Amino acid sequence: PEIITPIITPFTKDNRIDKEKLKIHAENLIRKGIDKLFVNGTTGLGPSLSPEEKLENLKAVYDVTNKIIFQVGGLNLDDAIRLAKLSKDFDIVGIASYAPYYYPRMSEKHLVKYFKTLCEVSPHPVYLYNVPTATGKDIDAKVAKEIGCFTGVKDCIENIIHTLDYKRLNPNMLVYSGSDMLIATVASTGLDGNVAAGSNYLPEVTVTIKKLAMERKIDEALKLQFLHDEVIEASRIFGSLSSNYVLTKYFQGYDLGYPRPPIFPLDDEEERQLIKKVEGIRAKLVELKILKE
Amino acid sequence: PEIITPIITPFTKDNRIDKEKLKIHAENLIRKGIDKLFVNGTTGLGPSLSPEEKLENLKAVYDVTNKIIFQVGGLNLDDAIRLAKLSKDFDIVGIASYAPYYYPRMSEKHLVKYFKTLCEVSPHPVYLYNVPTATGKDIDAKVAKEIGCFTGVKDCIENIIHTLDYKRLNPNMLVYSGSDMLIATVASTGLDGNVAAGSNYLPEVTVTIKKLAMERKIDEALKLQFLHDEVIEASRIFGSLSSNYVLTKYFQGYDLGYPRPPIFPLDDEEERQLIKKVEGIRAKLVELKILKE
Amino acid sequence: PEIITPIITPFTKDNRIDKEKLKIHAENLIRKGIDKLFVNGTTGLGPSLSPEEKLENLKAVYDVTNKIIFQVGGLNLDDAIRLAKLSKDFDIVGIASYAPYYYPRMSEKHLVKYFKTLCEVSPHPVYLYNVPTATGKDIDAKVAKEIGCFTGVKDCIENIIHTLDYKRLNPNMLVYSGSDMLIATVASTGLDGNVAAGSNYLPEVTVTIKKLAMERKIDEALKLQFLHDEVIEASRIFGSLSSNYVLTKYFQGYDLGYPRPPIFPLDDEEERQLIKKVEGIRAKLVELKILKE
Amino acid sequence: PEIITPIITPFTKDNRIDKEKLKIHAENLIRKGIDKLFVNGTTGLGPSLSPEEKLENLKAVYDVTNKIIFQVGGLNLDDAIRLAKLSKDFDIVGIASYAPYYYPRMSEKHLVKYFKTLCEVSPHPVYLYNVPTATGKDIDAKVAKEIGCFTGVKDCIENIIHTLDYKRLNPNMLVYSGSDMLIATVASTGLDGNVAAGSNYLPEVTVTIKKLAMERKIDEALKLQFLHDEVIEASRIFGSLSSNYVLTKYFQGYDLGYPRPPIFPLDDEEERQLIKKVEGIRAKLVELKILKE
Repeated sequence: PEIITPIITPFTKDNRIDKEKLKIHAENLIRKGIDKLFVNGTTGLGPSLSPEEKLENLKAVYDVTNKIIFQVGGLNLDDAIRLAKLSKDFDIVGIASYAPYYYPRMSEKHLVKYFKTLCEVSPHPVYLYNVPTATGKDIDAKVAKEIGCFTGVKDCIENIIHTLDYKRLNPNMLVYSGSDMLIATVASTGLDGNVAAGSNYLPEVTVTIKKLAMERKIDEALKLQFLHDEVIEASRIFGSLSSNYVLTKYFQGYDLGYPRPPIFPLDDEEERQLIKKVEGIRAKLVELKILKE
Repeated sequence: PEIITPIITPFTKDNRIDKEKLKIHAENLIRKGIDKLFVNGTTGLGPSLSPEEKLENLKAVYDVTNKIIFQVGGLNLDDAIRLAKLSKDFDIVGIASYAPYYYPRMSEKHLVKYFKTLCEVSPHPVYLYNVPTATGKDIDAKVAKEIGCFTGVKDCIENIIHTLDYKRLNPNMLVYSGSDMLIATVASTGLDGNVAAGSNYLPEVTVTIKKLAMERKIDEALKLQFLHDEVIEASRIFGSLSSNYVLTKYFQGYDLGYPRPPIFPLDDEEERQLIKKVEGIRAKLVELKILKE
Repeated sequence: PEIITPIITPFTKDNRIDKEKLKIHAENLIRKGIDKLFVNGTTGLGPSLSPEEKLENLKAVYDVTNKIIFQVGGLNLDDAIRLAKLSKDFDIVGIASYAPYYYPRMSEKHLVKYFKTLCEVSPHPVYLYNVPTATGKDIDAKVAKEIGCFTGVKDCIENIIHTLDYKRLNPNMLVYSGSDMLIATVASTGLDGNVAAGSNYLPEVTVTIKKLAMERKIDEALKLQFLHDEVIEASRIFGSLSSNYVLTKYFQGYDLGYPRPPIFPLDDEEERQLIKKVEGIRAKLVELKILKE
Repeated sequence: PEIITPIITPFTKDNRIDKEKLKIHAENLIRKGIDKLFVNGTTGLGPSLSPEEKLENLKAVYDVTNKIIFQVGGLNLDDAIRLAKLSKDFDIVGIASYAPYYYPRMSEKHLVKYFKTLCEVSPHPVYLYNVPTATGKDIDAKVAKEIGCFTGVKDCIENIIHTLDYKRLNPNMLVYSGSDMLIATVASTGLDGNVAAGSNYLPEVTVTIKKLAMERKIDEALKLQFLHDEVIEASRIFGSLSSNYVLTKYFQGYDLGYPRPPIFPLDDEEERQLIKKVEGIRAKLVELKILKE
């Protein structure tokens, strides 16, 4: 199984993508053992990016690696089609789309047609990005089978029964969990990995949990998983999407600029309180020789 | 109380805003007694529109009437601020915004900051567009009071207790329901009206329910309201954002073009079945001298 | 429209129904204009009562009034049939049942069959007691119509659209809301009334909200309704089902013994704090001549 | 890890516990490799049982094994205290309780006092039976730690993150999942096993999945897990609690009498269709020598 980072998008003070800081971030992640980078996901504020900015993001990361899954979805299908087609020039793993978000009670037929339209035009394998909380609708294993053209799925529902059902109804499909808290479990139960937001800032930990579980050292894996869980929990106190910037600087030593408002940066008191919550975890991780001091 | 139409955005076959159809539609609504038009709401596919298209809609409708509430929200706060400021040269009722959509578990502190930022740059009164199912989070009567700068709220939660709570904690706020099914009830219980998607295709019915209820002919109001309820239910079978187009053409005579994929247009069979579902109600409505032939 | 009290069940110190306290409570409620009494409801801790105790409750209230709805349901259909048959010799308004509770995902077919069984043996009109949060399933206007034998429904779903749909699909059915917060609205919109727990301790308020709304004094109605809303909120702080005992003592003068554990009585600290939060509301209510000093 | 059966309660045609058919069933399960028997759970219609019947069940099963967890909760704490004490003269693994069901919005204070009381009087280890869908409330890892007297937890929430949290916050605690679909996964990820309703009728399947997983043949475990999943899904078509009787007869030979209405027994055509749905699976389990011809 794999650890895939849904890579953060760093913005400048001028609310433009900071390509320099992004390439630095990407190259650290690859050097620390991340298998692939998922570009323009939730964690990368994808829905906050214009079609042109989704492409800009791909180009900056592609300078670093071609191990990219390129998220192109949106509420203007023509733009999503144009991004799928433009990805022909890039030798990447695949493209991806969440379900059309916002609109409630969309018909299954219209959801199916949306995804099939993207497969029709795609020059690469197509991955399902299933984020039911964010989009308001689930594309479960049966609808995924009906759509019939997904090479893989990232399932962000917190219920591994749901995630396992993709593999049961679609045995050739690659199946990942979007949970940071299930890295140990996914690796130990036969699924293909995790698209883990927390690997932005502790890629060392996410990869080590996975290695330990693969080696059937389930107890060590779980004790490290539980330390990772505490960081995730601390990241949610002030909003995880904003907190992920602060944590990546704290743990990895470089900065990722700003988020895009209304994903607002943490203020200096929140930054201090957050670091307070993870100070001790860092020291334990250095002690354990997972982080350089 | 008032009926406010969250007006549909007609698109051309090539997925541009059809300004001529929009103006025809807006004038008909105004002529048929609709009080105000809510522009770039859910029903107008607001989240599907670029800032530039949101401005185009404002300009086209403003050519027809100044009785506009202008919805400007999105996931790029700079764009929302730019639209807010641009509205200064339009003599309209107000601006509005939904909460930042898509992203789950946003901090209340950031939600409050987002809305307060819009209030601070707004040259018109600001309305809260509370659509918790579409955006994933509620801005309830207490958070609204804490934001403190709303002139009104349109509440699309199906719970009239929630809606009355705005009036209770914010006595001077204008409070509307988003439910077509609660026109009779809203007008009877002291609320300020409904922002009703169904008034796109049956403005005569929505206005008439309101008037019957105001006249305290409650039995008459509910009878009409219940016929209007069945049209709403029919519109949901194939997807209501798409069906609203077919139903406007069917009941009002003129067509509104296409929606914007992935809100796909109803096919010929869906349209047949939808008309069959509402044929009877139409003849009933003409019998009652609510619709002409 | 009517006000119906889901009457509290007083228990002694050794955990028996205090028949004498129950009769005093029922007498007061009737004296102050409560139309009917709903016996063995949620608020009376019906689920915590043996069939023998459900019968004792009925016999005690029956000494006071024939304006009784006798709730008989449970998870042993033989007991519910037996209670239904025993009611034959009581001059009462009707019996009622909630859906079988606890068990998730019961088939609709089994749900319908439970209620039709009770209708078949019942010597009185049968009322649907729709408490979906408490039971785990909803019996909506469509299933009610499918069952076909309900004389009325009490709808404790907080969504008045849902409630109105019972009238729309079942025009001859009596339709009550279970919310203390919709007395004004129910009375204004043509529904049949409220089954209001808070009428246990402020019958005078609930009766007065209704008359005001009936007299089309909606603004006075809402100002009183909003006062009542705050008492309801206060009662939730430590648990409404327990708090309901303290507030009856406080507003109406007599105590109602204890609840049945694990519905524990409020300790003395909680009781102090609860009273603190309604003191002001009491003051105003005396000031408005609704309560006696 | 272990497999624990929440044992079905067989009823006679006149709705009394059929003690002899229970003993046959408990005997078969122990013979086929089940580790422990969970008595008076959901699957055994625990909540439909009076205190006397709950004890009847203990006694009958206790003639077969002492490997028993005795569920004793209900909505009268005195009855639950009495069953707990009565357990002193049986040499069993422990007693258990779900949270007080039906009543919504009970304070955490009162929930903690409910369980701590049971611990204060219990002569055996106390297990948490966490069934949030049935009771309407969750007793999560935090609340379970605050209570502080649980030897173990059975977690029926379908979210293994929530299940793992019990062990993270309570490392000495035995932690089971209530899901049949997570037998392979639970064993692979370091949890203590499954309380599986489906082991009533395919104990061979559930024990084998468990063994395959602890042998790190995850591929094989999952192939069998996925076959069992189809059976679980089949069982839900007509109501799983009633279908569990029909499937125990079909797969294991002996019948278990009747459920207790309103858990109604399947009718002849429902039994027909249910068998048609699990016919193929029975074959492949024979072909695999998991089931004898």
